[PDB]
Amino acid sequence: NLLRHLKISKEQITPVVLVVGDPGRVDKIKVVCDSYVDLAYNREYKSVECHYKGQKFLCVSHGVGSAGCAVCFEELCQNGAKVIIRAGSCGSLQPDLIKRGDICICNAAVREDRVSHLLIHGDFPAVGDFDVYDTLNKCAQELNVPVFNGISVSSDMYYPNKIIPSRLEDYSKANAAVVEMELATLMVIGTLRKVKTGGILIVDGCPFKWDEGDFDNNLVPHQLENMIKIALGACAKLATKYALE
Amino acid sequence: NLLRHLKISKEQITPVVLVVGDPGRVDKIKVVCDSYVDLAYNREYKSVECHYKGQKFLCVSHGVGSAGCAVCFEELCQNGAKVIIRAGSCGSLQPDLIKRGDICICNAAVREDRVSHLLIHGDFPAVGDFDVYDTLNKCAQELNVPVFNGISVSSDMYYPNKIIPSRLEDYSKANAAVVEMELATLMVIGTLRKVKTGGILIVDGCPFKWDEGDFDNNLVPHQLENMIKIALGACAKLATKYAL
Amino acid sequence: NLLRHLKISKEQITPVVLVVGDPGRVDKIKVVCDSYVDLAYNREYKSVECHYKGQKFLCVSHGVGSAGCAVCFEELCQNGAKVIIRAGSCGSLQPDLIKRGDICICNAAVREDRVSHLLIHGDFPAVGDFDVYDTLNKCAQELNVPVFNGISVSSDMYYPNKIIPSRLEDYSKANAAVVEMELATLMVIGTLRKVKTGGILIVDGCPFKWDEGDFDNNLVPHQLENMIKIALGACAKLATKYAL
Amino acid sequence: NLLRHLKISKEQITPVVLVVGDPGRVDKIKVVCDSYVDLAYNREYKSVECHYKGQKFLCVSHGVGSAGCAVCFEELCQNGAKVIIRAGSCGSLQPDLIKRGDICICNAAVREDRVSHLLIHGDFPAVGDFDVYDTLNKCAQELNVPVFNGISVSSDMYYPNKIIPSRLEDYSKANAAVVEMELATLMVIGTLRKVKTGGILIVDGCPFKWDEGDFDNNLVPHQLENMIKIALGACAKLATKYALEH
Amino acid sequence: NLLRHLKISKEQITPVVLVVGDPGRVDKIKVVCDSYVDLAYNREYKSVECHYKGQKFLCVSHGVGSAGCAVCFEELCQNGAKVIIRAGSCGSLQPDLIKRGDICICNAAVREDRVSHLLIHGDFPAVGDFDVYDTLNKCAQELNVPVFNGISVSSDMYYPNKIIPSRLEDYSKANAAVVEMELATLMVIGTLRKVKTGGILIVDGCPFKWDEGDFDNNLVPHQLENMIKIALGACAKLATKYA
Amino acid sequence: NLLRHLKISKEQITPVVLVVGDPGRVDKIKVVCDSYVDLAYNREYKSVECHYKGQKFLCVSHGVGSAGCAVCFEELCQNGAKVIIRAGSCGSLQPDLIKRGDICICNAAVREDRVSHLLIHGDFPAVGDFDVYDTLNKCAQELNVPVFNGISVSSDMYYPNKIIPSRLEDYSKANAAVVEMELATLMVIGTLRKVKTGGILIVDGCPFKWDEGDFDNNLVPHQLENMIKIALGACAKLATKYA
Ligand code: HPA
Ligand code: HPA
Ligand code: HPA
Ligand code: HPA
Ligand code: HPA
Ligand code: HPA
Ligand SMILES: OC[C@H]1OC[C@H](O)[C@@H]1O
Ligand SMILES: OC[C@H]1OC[C@H](O)[C@@H]1O
Ligand SMILES: OC[C@H]1OC[C@H](O)[C@@H]1O
Ligand SMILES: OC[C@H]1OC[C@H](O)[C@@H]1O
Ligand SMILES: OC[C@H]1OC[C@H](O)[C@@H]1O
Ligand SMILES: OC[C@H]1OC[C@H](O)[C@@H]1O
Ligand code: NA
Ligand code: NA
Ligand code: NA
Ligand code: NA
Ligand code: NA
Repeated sequence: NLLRHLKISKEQITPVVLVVGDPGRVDKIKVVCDSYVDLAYNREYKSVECHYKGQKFLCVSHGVGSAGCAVCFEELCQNGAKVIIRAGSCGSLQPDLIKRGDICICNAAVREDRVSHLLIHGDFPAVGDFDVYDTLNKCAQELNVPVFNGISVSSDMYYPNKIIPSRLEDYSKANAAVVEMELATLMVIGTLRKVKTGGILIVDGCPFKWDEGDFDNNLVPHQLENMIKIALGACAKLATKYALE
Repeated sequence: NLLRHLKISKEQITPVVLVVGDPGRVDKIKVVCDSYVDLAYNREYKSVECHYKGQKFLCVSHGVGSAGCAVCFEELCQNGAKVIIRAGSCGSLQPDLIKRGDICICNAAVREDRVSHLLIHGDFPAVGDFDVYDTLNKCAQELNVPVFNGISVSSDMYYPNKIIPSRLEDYSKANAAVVEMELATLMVIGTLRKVKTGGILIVDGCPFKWDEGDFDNNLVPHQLENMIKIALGACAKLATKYAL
Repeated sequence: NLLRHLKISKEQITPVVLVVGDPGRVDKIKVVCDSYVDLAYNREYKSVECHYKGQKFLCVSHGVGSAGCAVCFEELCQNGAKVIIRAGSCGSLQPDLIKRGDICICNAAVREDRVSHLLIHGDFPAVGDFDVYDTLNKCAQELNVPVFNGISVSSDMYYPNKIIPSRLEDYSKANAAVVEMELATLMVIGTLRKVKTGGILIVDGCPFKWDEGDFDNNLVPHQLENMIKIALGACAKLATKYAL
Repeated sequence: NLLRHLKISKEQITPVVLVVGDPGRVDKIKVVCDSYVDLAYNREYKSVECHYKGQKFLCVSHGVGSAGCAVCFEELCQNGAKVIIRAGSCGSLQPDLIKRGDICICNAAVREDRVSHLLIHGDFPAVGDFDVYDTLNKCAQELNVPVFNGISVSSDMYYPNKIIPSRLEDYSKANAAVVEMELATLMVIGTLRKVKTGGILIVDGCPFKWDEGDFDNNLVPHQLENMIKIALGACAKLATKYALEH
Repeated sequence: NLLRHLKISKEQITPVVLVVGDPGRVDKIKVVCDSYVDLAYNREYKSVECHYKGQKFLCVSHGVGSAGCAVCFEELCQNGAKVIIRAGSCGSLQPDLIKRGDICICNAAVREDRVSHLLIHGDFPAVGDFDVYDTLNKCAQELNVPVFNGISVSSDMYYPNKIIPSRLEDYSKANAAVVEMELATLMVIGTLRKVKTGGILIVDGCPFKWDEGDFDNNLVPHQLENMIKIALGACAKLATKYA
Repeated sequence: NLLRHLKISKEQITPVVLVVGDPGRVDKIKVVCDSYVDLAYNREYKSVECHYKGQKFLCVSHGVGSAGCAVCFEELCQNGAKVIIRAGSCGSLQPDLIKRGDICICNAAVREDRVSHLLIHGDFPAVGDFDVYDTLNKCAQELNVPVFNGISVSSDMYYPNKIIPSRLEDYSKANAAVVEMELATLMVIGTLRKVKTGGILIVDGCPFKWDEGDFDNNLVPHQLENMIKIALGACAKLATKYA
């Protein structure tokens, strides 16, 4: 009957799903929609059916971190999701360019997790569906919201120690735009499961300058509003695209 | 100023913390206590002050999976936690011996995560603290609750695919007792940060037999009760041992 | 001072470059163009300035294999190249769907090389530029040439042995579309060097069926013609997009 | 047939076994016992039956290094040993706290070998039996011998070069107490073969300070005596527990 | 009928083969032989039958880089080659000792490729055949050409970046003599296929000093002539030693 | 003062050293010599000064296994050894060809240890000195003792479990000849410390057929004698060169 961790049935899963880390953000999103229906809330996983621009799609929280989000993503992908967009927060790895409150839309990720490696060899790319990427970009443009594009570092380590150096500076040099914790895992599971994925992120600080105070847990309100509008617009567009085809 | 994810202050961190994966379990635990004070609930991290046998210790949810729980464990360990017990659920890797509803107290874990390896070389052991392990066993004995002891596989993969073999059969052959998702990460962070750690776990099925229906999300009620009484008793003892 | 292997000057590098494995193919491609100027031919590296649709871009061969093509790509990327499209041949990993003579436009690749790992950690993705991918797709559509899209396995091993199993079946299960030898190396070097990359590939057989005679390195004529038309259209278009 | 390297029979293997690296230490241990029976001495592997406090248990040398000790431990574990305590020497990784002559009882180890990795994936822990650990600690207490506790780094490299940096400072930062060469291997083999293991070690120097002469393989004699008494007492105690239960 | 990349038949393969990176070099070697017969040229793989001192052996180019040369080497080893000598160019990893133009004959190599690892575990050595090494050395002394001997680093990376350190300095400290791109791949494939291998290399610069001019794409002409004389003489001796 | 583990002084170390695993073999060897002087016996490390064919060289035991032998080898290489030959026992990886009692002379090895990896990256070859190899082979030929040549797998695992597959069958398919536990470690330390190394090994069984009784660690006496004569002759011949 009910999925094991989402506690919703196969029949409640829609072709398009918006995922977010923070079950709090699901509440912020659902009020922006035309209407919504709360489906379930188990553990970190809160599921709401959204109605927006004539379309029906779930918004589901995935929790912090790749192993816990993989549980969510597998239950979605194995039970009928066709398109999953992650809308999340991130740190800037290009502090001269990308600042707090800026928005980045990402087409690929660094697999600095474990779960993707337990599913497929490390040489395999974490890459999004490029039409989902294009839809996110197009929606930002339609909405007159400037955005960055680039690779996300998805790292399982949020707090580094002083023993093993963090790879973040290496990846900055390699031109990764941003760092968060879940996108690579989504992308790999999606590819493996024939599910189209993408990622849009809001910057909350720069991990190179956390000792300087370059962090705020409270996201820039109008920029957060803009990201949700872009993410919802893209989900509705991909839902109408899916429904036609 | 509050911890970034826990959203409690450093002053609110007690020497002993009981951690669980499911925020819903915090409510089940806190009502077993003599009294409790709700502190915060942010993301999947719910924090309550428990009072039990005259002692005071936090109960905090850490969510599913090693990277998410590491955020919780670092915030506790960097801000004054001295002892942390994980009370969680697990699958049996020894189905002939360890059955649904049984309880395992674990002394060490397999580091099938990523974050511990981002903190220290993979050769380093995920090992719990002796006194914690011993207190858990002694409490089970006093409560007359049979338990197993053994190594946990802490794996970031809950749902395997058909491409890369799961290592679970290998580790069963190596005499690992159970599997869950967080314990190795706790142990390694605790060793690195000089925090004493331990784990007690309730069996909810067997991953080798999920296709036969050997799984139930609803934990055997009396055994969950016993596990909680053991964990709370050990937390209270360790809180007085710490004073001492 | 000439580039060490290409034997052309920095001054001769154009923003857009079309790369191919076979120096013989550079000569097939140039005659399709409006006009051309031969620049150099050293080792496997043949360089020709192409004129097409009022645009100017190099076509340069890179030889067989990741280490040799990296020398080519580094010399291009460090001396003024801004967009590099690889037009190559490949095997199908999905023989029921993708057949000899079909064309695949690839957005990402498996890094089964060494040189990319000597440049950046394994976890980093081999991923192409969206604009380049989109332009290649749009030109195929404008020419009414059907194409597949997907991930290529870029493997340094063409001939497997009987000791260490090939990962090709694993990657087929993982939904990789095709296999060749250079594309992951191109994509990683491009990302590190801020150069936009992409790949278009023609199927010459299926490695799973070589023992059945499912192979022919005489590429299907009208299909090779189609792929060259799309690649040249995309280069010309991207040359003007760069100018803007 | 005799065991290939120990050259004793399966029938001579006792439930409890004390192992040491140095065959010479088997000579210092045995004369401490009530009585002993010299069994065999083949290659670096010297085996004696010890009789101490009413109990009977082998003492066996395992040689220097993880691959050589694995041969010994496999022959013991595959032929009836149920408890193996290693009593060894080690270097300090915490020179401000742990000094030459001090004794450390360890309950897990860093797997800086190869043979354990040829037997099980690297993520698997090298961990001791915590009853064995507790018995060693309790014996140290009864004898009024202060001890340290913590993780040993078990490294196959004794003499580092200037090319690949040693991981020893890393592991010092990670709170590993001491370094030696065999304990991880014993622990992993014991876990795989259902044999309870533990480790007690005497400090002979600090590897960070070898260039300053912080080393002497002449072990502090009164502390070596103490370590032997703790190890023998723990073996005898575990032997009785074994016999009562079995 | 024809090998996929070399486009020669099995019947055209001689027991001894000289391999070189550059197809241009096959043309330069062949004209130096007593006579020759061009066989094939496809992609970067050019195949010519050489006749020298009464013996015959192919000279075949393998291209730049391990994956490209493995295609060539597999085709030779699986179709009847019995002895393969690589003659090539290299950088010095010992610049106080081994200079531009110097000649190094190598008995083993560092496996800094991927293809050898896709064939056999990384712990397996890249090692050449003794007789081949000894024959090379003996021809060198015969012709009174000083040579060095040691290990080559065969690295898939010619141009390092500033993110992941090159291991070349480590391998210099480890006493590797020189660096090039193909020899370890030849050695491993040879061992796996029961084919006897070896390497002779001429130094064209030092990768530690490229940023100060220690490089020249013109190989010292007379030292190069000497290297090739050594290589051809050895191929002839081995074609008889094999015989 | 004394070497930590060998318990001899640097002054006692000769240019050429013969190493064996078993201290009992040192006692066996020394009595074949013209004369000897017992120097030290500490732990597994027994040191004797041998006098054979007018030459002087140590014979020292290194114990079982790579980590223990590395301690012996570093002490030798860091205090004056120039040439080290290992004379050991091994299992056959090619049981149709190489049988109990056969002798193999080896010139490279699989690095299935840890200590070599803690000293240099895994891609680096474990390779013997080719002059030492040649000296061993020539000594065998002139004593009319047939020998095999090839790669040894040096594996830290003697007793495999049923969880992780042994790589031995893979290495047999890769044409490795025999398996033992120390040679790769010797070769790597020697290359790093500029010491010339080599290995001669007598087969005591086949690990693929241990469950059929294909083992006896009583080495074939006449064959052990032959190996010792070969190793001793090579040590002397190499010792005349030091100067
Ligand atoms: O800076 C960060 N690092 C990792 N994850 C994040 N999510 C928001 N900011 C960050
Ligand atoms: O079977 C399991 N596997 C991983 N985590 C778990 N938590 C409860 N059961 C399990
Ligand atoms: O099948 C193939 N495998 C690898 N490279 C290729 N290039 C064309 N076809 C192939
Ligand atoms: O300092 C040491 N290092 C490694 N092993 C040891 N055994 C005793 N001391 C040491
Ligand atoms: O310096 C070099 N590095 C790599 N390959 C080479 N081939 C000639 N010189 C070199
Ligand atoms: O069969 C063997 N395996 C490993 N080491 C050995 N030493 C002698 N025989 C063997
Ligand atoms: O605060 C950490 C969280 O924000 C972004 C990141 O991906 C993680 O879930
Ligand atoms: O259902 C999975 C959860 O239960 C136990 C495991 O550790 C994880 O948090
Ligand atoms: O035949 C192998 C060649 O064709 C395509 C492949 O990428 C390589 O260059
Ligand atoms: O000298 C080093 C030896 O002593 C302790 C170490 O474990 C090794 O056996
Ligand atoms: O310059 C690069 C080429 O020369 C030697 C090297 O092996 C490569 O093939
Ligand atoms: O019996 C094992 C011993 O013999 C040869 C091997 O290398 C080891 O020292
Ligand atoms: Na989580
Ligand atoms: Na050419
Ligand atoms: Na090439
Ligand atoms: Na891109
Ligand atoms: Na030993």
